[PDB]
Amino acid sequence: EAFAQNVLSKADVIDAICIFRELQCLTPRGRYDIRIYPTFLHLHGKTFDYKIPYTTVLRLFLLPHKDQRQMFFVISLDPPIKQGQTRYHFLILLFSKDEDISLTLNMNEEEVEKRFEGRLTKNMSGSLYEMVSRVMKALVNRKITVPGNFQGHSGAQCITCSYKASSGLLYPL
DNA sequence: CTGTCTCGTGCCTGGTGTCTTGGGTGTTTTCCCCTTGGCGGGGGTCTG
Repeated sequence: EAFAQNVLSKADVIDAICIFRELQCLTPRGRYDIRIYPTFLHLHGKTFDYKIPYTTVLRLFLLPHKDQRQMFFVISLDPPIKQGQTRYHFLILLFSKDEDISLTLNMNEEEVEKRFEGRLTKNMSGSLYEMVSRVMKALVNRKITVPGNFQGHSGAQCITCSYKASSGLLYPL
């Protein structure tokens, strides 16, 4: 804080709409902060960084976990973000239902009303996954797909099955 | 009084996950190759 104050005392600072710090990502793997912009999102990592325009997004999927304790937030990309010799077709995020948050936008009330048409507010609070879903919806306009009318025998909304030498969850959307 | 189990941080390190690479192996992709696509004079032969 002292260094920041010393910097501000000499600089003339004039941005991101909202910044989520450290969100459990599964594809790619690791903790990544997410900065929101009017036309894209900056996925900042401890080493690698990516920038996904909203024009590249195709679908947003919000799925529950088999144990009913976690939430999967999937973003379908196009073109896929590239990293050396690998291309990711989906951005997967993992959240916990008991992981709340309180966010405040970097905009004013009237500007938010004009931009998001009242879909968002200057200050919000609620579950982390709910907040991310609401923000991404208000940004992309695409509706977030949710599980259908399927309910497995174990009461879960998916089936545990293998695929390409790897276990995982299959959701009938 | 009292101290042992528990919650809640710091700290760090070592253990998880996955790019990246190499080998095995089936499959397309071109080029090459093989199969294919007017007039007359006679003669004899058959039928009645």
